[PDB]
Amino acid sequence: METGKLLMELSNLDGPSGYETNVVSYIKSVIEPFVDEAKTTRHGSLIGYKKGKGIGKLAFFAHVDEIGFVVSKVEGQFARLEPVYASKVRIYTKNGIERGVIGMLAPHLQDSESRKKVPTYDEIFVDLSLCERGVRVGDIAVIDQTAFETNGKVVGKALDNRASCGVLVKVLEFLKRYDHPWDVYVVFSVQEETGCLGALTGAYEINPDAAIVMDVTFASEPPFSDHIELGKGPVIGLGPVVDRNLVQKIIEIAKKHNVSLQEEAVGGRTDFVQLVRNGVRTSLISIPLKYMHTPVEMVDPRDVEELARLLSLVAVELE
Repeated sequence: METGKLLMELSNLDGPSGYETNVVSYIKSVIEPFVDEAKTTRHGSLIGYKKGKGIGKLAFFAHVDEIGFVVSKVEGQFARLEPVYASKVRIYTKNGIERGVIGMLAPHLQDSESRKKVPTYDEIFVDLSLCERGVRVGDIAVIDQTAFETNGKVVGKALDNRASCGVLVKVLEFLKRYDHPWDVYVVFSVQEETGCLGALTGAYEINPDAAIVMDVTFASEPPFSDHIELGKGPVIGLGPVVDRNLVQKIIEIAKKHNVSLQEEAVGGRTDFVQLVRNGVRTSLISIPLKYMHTPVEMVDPRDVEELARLLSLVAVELE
């Protein structure tokens, strides 16, 4: 489908850490027509496999979860939430989804006694007198946000991981046009995996020859000057963990195919621990995102598509 629509659908799905099944079920269905096979790990990660001519194995990785909260305590009319920023939340209960606003009290004229029962400033809570029916200890909540498009951008929750999922879905779609030499493994990792290599090996016992890890970025950390912009392209990480020679080969492919790129000295929000230990040459590439960690993260769908175009070209021309 259109990249903007794919991103809105990925953003709207709920897959808080530990409960990413529905998001994986959606990705499994959209990538099906573009892979030779797709396997799930025991933790719930999904690996799409697209056979090439067998010259080597290239692995692309992306996280899939989003923030969530669990009801840890129900005292009086206030339910306390603990993480597994946020204002509107939707909570999965035995009766369906209940919607509420973190820290909002139901209309009440407080007095010195009622004031004592109101949760302390730091606690995350919802006022149960505002719900339709119960909420119980153990119920899970996620941010209640409907994605939207504004001026060519997509705004919605969880794009810090879902935009990368969108890039990998588009790479598989684009690879259908080529007789690419590399065998490609696309990995959508859930929270409970040990690392990027552990997710991949939960499905295929292989050692990739090259790996590209997806991430998102925007602000630079001191001492660098902020310069990333939405729409100016995917951001090449140039930190000490990346294989700079593999990175230069990717840059040369982008140059030949007119893929506009941006760069950052380090990058990365580690996922590279296993890869480095196993000698996998790795590259970090990020999608520019604004309003990081809020319900209204914003990405440019063109950066997403251009990254997927570049990654499909890497599978065709690398080495």
